[PDB]
Amino acid sequence: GSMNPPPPETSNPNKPKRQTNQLQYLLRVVLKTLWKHQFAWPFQQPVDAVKLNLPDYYKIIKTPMDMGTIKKRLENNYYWNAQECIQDFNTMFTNCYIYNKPGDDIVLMAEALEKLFLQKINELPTE
Ligand SMILES: CN1CC[C@H](C(=O)NC2CCCCC2)C[C@H](Cn2cc3c(=O)n(C)cc(-c4ccn(C)n4)c3n2)C1
Repeated sequence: GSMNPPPPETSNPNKPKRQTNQLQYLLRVVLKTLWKHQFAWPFQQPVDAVKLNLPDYYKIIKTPMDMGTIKKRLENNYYWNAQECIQDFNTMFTNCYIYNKPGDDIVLMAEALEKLFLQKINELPTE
């Protein structure tokens, strides 16, 4: 079985970064709400394809993303803008929908979290 890839970076000294009120909202409200949700745990860390015995995961998913990575990127001030962070959440959900089958429990958990995510993003503050 294949090894896991290196996880997505959560810091980079050469990548410019900043604080915006929208990024602060993403950490304090959006990530907090999803992180603490009962369906969060499959998404709280990179997929461990070795432990989960999913030898095809990283053959199929070439742009992995997870909320552990997002949480660290927010905490570490990795992002320049909110759109980068929203793209990471979209990538996470999309990967789940591509890899898994439409009836699977993981897909129903992703759908519930995505509905909550889209509600909280519609409330993003100006700036
Ligand atoms: C053949 N099967 C069918 C459906 C299975 C399914 O729906 N399992 C869920 C897992 C969550 C709890 C309820 C049951 C999933 C299999 C593989 N799989 C895909 C995954 C996925 O995309 N992510 C993001 C995370 C996990 C995962 C599972 C456990 N952790 C820590 N992370 C994961 N596992 C594939």
